[PDB]
Amino acid sequence: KESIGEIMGKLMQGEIGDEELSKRIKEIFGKRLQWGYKPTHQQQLAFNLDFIKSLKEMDMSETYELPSAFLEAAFGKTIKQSGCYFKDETTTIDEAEEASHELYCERAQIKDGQTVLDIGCGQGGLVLHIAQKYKNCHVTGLTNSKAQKNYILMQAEKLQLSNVDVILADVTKHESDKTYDRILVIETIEHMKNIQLFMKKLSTWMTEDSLLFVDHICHKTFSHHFEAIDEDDWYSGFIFPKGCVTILSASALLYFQDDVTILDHWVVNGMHMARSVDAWRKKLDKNMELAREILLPGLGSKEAVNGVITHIRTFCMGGYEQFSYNNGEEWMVAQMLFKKK
Amino acid sequence: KESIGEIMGKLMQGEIGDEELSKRIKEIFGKRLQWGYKPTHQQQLAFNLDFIKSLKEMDMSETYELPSAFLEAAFGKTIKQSGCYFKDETTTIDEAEEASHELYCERAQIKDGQTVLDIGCGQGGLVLHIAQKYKNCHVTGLTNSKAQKNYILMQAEKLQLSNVDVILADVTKHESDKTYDRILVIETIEHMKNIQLFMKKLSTWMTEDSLLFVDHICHKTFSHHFEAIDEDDWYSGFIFPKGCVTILSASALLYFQDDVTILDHWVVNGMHMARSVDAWRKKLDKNMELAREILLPGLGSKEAVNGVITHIRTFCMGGYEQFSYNNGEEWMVAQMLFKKK
Ligand SMILES: Nc1ncnc2c1ncn2[C@@H]1O[C@H](CSCC[C@H](N)C(=O)O)[C@@H](O)[C@H]1O
Ligand SMILES: Nc1ncnc2c1ncn2[C@@H]1O[C@H](CSCC[C@H](N)C(=O)O)[C@@H](O)[C@H]1O
Ligand SMILES: C[N@@+]12CCc3cc4c(cc3[C@@H]1Cc1ccc3c(c1C2)OCO3)OCO4
Ligand SMILES: C[N@@+]12CCc3cc4c(cc3[C@@H]1Cc1ccc3c(c1C2)OCO3)OCO4
Repeated sequence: KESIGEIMGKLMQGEIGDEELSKRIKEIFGKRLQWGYKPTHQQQLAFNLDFIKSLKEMDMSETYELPSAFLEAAFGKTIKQSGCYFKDETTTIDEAEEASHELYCERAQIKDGQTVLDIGCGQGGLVLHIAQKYKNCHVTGLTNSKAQKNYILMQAEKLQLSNVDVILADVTKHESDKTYDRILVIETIEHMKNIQLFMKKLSTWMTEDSLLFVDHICHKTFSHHFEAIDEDDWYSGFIFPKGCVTILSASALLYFQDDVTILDHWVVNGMHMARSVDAWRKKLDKNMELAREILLPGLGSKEAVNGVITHIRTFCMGGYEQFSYNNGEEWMVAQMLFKKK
Repeated sequence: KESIGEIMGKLMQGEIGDEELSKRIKEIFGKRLQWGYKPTHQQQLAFNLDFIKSLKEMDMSETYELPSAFLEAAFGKTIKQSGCYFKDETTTIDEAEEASHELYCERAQIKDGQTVLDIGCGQGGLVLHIAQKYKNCHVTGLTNSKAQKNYILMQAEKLQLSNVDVILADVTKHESDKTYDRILVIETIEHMKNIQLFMKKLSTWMTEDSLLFVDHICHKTFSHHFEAIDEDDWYSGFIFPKGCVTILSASALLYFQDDVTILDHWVVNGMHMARSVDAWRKKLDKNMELAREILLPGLGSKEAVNGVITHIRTFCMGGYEQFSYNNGEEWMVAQMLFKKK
C-alpha cells in the first residue's frame, strides 16, 4: 500500500518513468469506466438522468494566466488548448489546429458577414482564423483572462486584422443586450458550474437567425465530474481543482434544450484529442530547457518551475491514456449545433 | 434458396414449427442489429442524425377494427396492446397490465383532479385505470377507431365511471383549443408519419402546468423503420405495411424538443415486452378454438380466419425474439416526460 503523497513525491521528482506513469493513469481511467457503465440501459439512463438532474440543482448555489512564451513552447502555432483534428499519421500540431478551426467553421455554418462570438476564446486561434478567412465577419472573443485578451489583440494587430474585439469578462457575470449571428463555445462548457443558466444566457445573445455551436470533451456513454472516485486516484485532483471540470456524456446537452433547440450532433473520436496531447507533450519535452528558462523569473524557484511543468506534462500523459482508451471510443469530443427556441 | 412466398405459404399452412419460426425471426432481427450498429460512436451519431433529419423532412409530404370478443381471447383483461410490466416469473398478464398502468401514473405524475388526455388510447385500459383510481380526474381517450371508442364507453358504463369521454379522431387531423394537465401517448408515436408536427400539435394542447408522457418501442442505440432490410425478410412487411411503424432509438425524441422540453427519460428492459407478447401468444393458443369461432362470421371463411390468427400469432412469436434479444438489451420501451416550451 502507498499513499497519494508518496506517488506525488516520486512524480514531482521525475522518478516515475513514462511507462509506469501511463500504466497508473490508464488504471485510474479504467476504474472510471467501471464506475460509469451500468449493466442495463435502464440502469444506464437512471444513472445518467440522476447526473443531469443534479446539474440542474446547481442553479440554487485552473490558472489560465501562464506566460505566452511558455504556452508557445508547449502548444501549436495558435496555442489552441482544445482537441485538434489529425487527418494523417504525419499531421503536425499546426496543421491539426487549422483543420480543427476549419471543422468548427463548417459545422457552425460560418459565413462571411456574420457577427461571431467565441466564448472562452483562449489564445484566440479560432477568433483569428475566422477574422482572417472572413473579412466581413466581425469576430468577438470573450475571455476572463487579461493575458489572453492582450495576446489576441497583439496577434490581431500583427496579422492586420481589423475585425476582432475581445471582451474581458467572466461569461457567467457578463450582461449585454448585444446579439450575434454565431456563438461558438469550444471546450469552455466543461468549466460551467451552472449549465442550464449558461445555455439560457447564451440564448439571450441570439436572435431567430443565430446558431450556437458547442464543442466539449465527453464520454460517449456517461457523465462525470473530473475528480477522484477513491483515495487511489492521485491524478484527477492534481490536474483540476475540485468542482472545476465536468465531463458531460456525448448526449448530456440534449437534456439542456429549455432555451435552445438541437439541429445537429456529432462526436470526434478520442484519438484526435490523444494525438493533440501527445503533440503537446512531445513539443514541451523538445523545448524543456527553454520552458524552464521562460518560467523562472515569473515563478521564483526551479522547484516551482518543475511543478508547473510536471502539471502540464502529466496532463498530457494522462490525457493520452484517457482519450486513446479503446482506440478513442471512450472519451472523445462532442459537438452540437443549436438554434434559439 | 427459397422465396418469400415459399416461407409465407408454409407459415400460413402451419408447417413451420415454433422452433424454426423463432430461429428465422431471430436471424432477421440479428441482421437488423448488424445494419444499425456502427464501428465508432462518430459513425453511430452520423447514422442516427441522418435518420432524425429524414424524419423532419417528412413534414413536406394496420386494422385496429377487430372484434372485441377476439381481442378479449388473446390479450389481458383490459386488452392492453402495449408492453406490460412483470414483477415476478409468475406475474399474470392481468397483473402486468395493472403494473404498467401504475408505472405510467407514477412517471406521468398523475394526481387526482387533473384533466388527462390519452392519445391513441386503444381499448382504454389506461383511461379506465386513471378514471377509477382518480375520481376527480376527467379522462379523455382519443382514438381513430369507432370500435375502440364504443368499447371504452361501454366499459366506463359497466364500471360506473362518470369521468370518461372519448374523442373519435385521427390525432393528426384533430383541431381543438382544449388543453389538458396531462397528455399520455402510449405506443402511439410509432405510428406517426410526422413527429415534429405531432409534438408541436401536442404542445398546443398543453399549458405551462401540463406534462406530456410518451412511451414508445425503441432500440437502445439506433432508429429504424419497421420494414425489410433485404429480400430475405418475409417477416417485417407481413407484420406491418410499409411506412406504418417507426422504431425510434431510446434517445431519438430528445431531438424533437422544438416545442416541448424533456424533464425525465427512462427505458424499460425488453424482457417485459417479451413476457407481454409471450402471454398473448399463450392465451391465443389456449383460446384457439374460441378465437376461430369468434372471427368466422365477421371474415367469411376459415382460411381468412387462419390468416388473421397467423398474423397475430407470428407478431407475438416475432416480438418475443425481438424484445428478448440479448436479455432485453436491444429492443425495449423508452419513456419520456416533457413540459411545454
Ligand atoms: N467563467 C468564464 N468566463 C469566461 N471565460 C472562461 C470562464 N471559465 C473559463 N473560461 C475560459 O475558457 C477557456 C477554456 S480553454 C478553451 C480555449 C479555446 N476555446 C480553445 O479552443 O483553445 C479558457 O481559456 C478560460 O480562460
Ligand atoms: N392517427 C391516429 N389518430 C388517432 N389514433 C391513432 C392514430 N394512429 C394510431 N392510432 C391508435 O393508437 C393506438 C396504438 S396501440 C396502443 C393502444 C393503447 N395506448 C395501449 O397501450 O394499449 C391504436 O389503438 C390506434 O387506434
Ligand atoms: C480547455 N480544457 C478544458 C477542459 C478539459 C478537460 C479535460 C481535458 C482537456 C480539457 C480542455 C483542453 C485543454 C488543453 C490544454 C490545457 C488545458 C485544457 C483545458 O488547460 C491547461 O492546458 O483532458 C482531460 O480532461
Ligand atoms: C401498439 N403497437 C404499436 C407499434 C408496435 C410496433 C412493434 C411492436 C409492438 C407495437 C405496439 C404493441 C402492440 C401489441 C399488440 C398488437 C399491436 C401492437 C402495435 O397491433 C395489433 O396487436 O412489437 C414489434 O414492433
